[PDB]
Amino acid sequence: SGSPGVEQHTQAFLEALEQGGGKPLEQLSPKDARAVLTGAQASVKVDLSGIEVKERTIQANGQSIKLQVVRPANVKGELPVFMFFHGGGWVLGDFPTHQRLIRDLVVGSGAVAVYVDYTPSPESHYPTAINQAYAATQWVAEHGKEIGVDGKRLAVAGNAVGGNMAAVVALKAKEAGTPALRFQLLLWPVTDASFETASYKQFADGHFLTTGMMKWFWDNYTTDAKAREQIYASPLRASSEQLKGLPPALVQTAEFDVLRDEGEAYARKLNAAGVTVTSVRYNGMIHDYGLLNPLSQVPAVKAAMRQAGTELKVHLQLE
Amino acid sequence: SGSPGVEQHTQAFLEALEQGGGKPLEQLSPKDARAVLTGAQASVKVDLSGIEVKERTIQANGQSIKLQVVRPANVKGELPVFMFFHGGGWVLGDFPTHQRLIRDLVVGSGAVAVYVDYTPSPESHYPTAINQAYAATQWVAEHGKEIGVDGKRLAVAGNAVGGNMAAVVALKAKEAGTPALRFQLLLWPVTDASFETASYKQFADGHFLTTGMMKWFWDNYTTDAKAREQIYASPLRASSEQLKGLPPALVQTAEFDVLRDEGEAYARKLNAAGVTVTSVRYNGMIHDYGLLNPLSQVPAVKAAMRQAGTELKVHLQLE
Ligand SMILES: CC(=O)O[C@H](C(=O)O)c1ccccc1Cl
Ligand SMILES: CC(=O)O[C@H](C(=O)O)c1ccccc1Cl
Repeated sequence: SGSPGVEQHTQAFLEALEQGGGKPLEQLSPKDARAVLTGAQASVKVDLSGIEVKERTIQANGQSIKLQVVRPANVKGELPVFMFFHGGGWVLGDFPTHQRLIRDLVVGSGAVAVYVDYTPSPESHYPTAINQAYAATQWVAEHGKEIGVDGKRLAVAGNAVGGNMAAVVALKAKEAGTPALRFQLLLWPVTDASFETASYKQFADGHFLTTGMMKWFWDNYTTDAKAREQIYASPLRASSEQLKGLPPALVQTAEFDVLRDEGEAYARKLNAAGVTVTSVRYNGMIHDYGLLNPLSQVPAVKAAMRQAGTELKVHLQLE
Repeated sequence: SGSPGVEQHTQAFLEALEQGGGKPLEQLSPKDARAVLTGAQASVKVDLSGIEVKERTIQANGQSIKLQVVRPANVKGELPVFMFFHGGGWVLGDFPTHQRLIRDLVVGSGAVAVYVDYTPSPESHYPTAINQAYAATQWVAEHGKEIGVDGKRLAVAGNAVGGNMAAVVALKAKEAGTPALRFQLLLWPVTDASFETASYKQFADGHFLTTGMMKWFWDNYTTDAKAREQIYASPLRASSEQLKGLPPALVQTAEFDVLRDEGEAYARKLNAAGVTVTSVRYNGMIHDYGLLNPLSQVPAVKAAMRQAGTELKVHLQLE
């Protein structure tokens, strides 16, 4: 349960987890694992005011894809938009678990969020989810008026594997020459299918997200080692040339996160490629500080969320 | 803005509405009218904790029908269930606007809610919505295991026209001989397409729900006068014999509601037919006190909601 330097409320949260333990998450069935995140997010009162949510199914990727469009309440007009990709190791997560996080970004930015309901793992494996995610991003750019947004002012955002997804959709958009993205918001992202960074070693345990979880997560995503080496799986492996021309990025990392180092390394690589990057480490924080509803009123977390919303606003303004 | 006897917070709410007025709701387009309720429900922080929500589409009424299944968080097993039908004059309403109300009943009862996404008016007219509502009720009884409920322990619930819907689904279930319903929860229900009760005269104006709204609501539902005279439209017109054998009812009405009298009259008719009825008038309250999120922390409203949840629990227990 925690290290020295962990923010006090976070550290109380970690101690409570260890008290009355439970099996490691990765010993559970996907169904049961999913129930854990659902339960935890439901366990606490949180503010969801100021938004309006409507479902929309689209036809893209030769497929039906469900969207949750989340819009600032009582605002008329074609608003700018950001795609939102949820985290959860590809096994876990959905819209309701992530709804508070999304609410915060939407109300903070004044922009519309389009949550993409991508297929989980291991129901599907790489690269189904990211193809869905890219397809939906293309759809919003081209048909955004159908959901009251300006598809020409378009960002991608997400936490954890969702941050992986956002980084990869921006790579697929570069690669494909479309659509134009204003911004990429990478919240404590997964960027590499390797497990040997200093932060992976330091925080393997006792900080909610564990090394054991991460490896189980990737295994459910794909066991194909050649898949894992592709930049659309591990974007940290991309070269300068491949990174060149990517949209401006805000990268937030957590001090006590196994993903910390690979997140800050990717920010470094983007920078070396001439991409505009702001890389900020939130000290005292664990993985998913901005996601976990019990931590949603922690002052540091509120400050991170005000930043993430503001920086979205900044990049989504009229030309 | 209000009468003497209106509860203080409610009366403050009414004064704020009149200040910086706006057109009557019934001068708006359905789309715009819908936006008003959506905006108002989003305008305030409310507690949505303790539930888990999942969407499920079914095939019934020769149709695809969307359900939102709302379940007490972290409870394993086949739970009892109540259908939930939202209000909004058939023109307005949906799941998110009603989600807090539903959350309260779910967490209070320990039972699962099945919200039925029936087709609005005037997109559709009577009796499309109630046929959907009945169909979905039959579906849950027969296939409830598919969504983790015991369909044999099944109630209907709703507010306003949703209360109309619940009363009518119980009549359609009687009529059809199926399914078995444990209970009917009628929250300030619409029961008659007439507009001459004392409460309609007394509170025509200045208490949020107006006579002008109610008549516009019914017109959008159906202008067919012979439809309006059917017991599946105006269940107050039903006879003792038709009412005989209906499930136990809790009816809550609001003192300052145009629907008050027809709601308490229907309770009376049920009683005269030998049906078990509890009829309770919440004094100081306007129409939809239990729905409107700005009123959700008013002590009287909390007491009404604790009652509605408890009485659901009472009727949904194992034999
Ligand atoms: C043009 C705008 O997007 O404003 C941003 C900002 O103010 O940080 C920005 C983004 C990329 C490069 C420079 C700057 Cl200044
Ligand atoms: C059997 C049960 O549903 O308990 C109810 C209650 O306690 O009010 C009830 C319902 C109908 C008739 C009598 C009673 Cl007692």
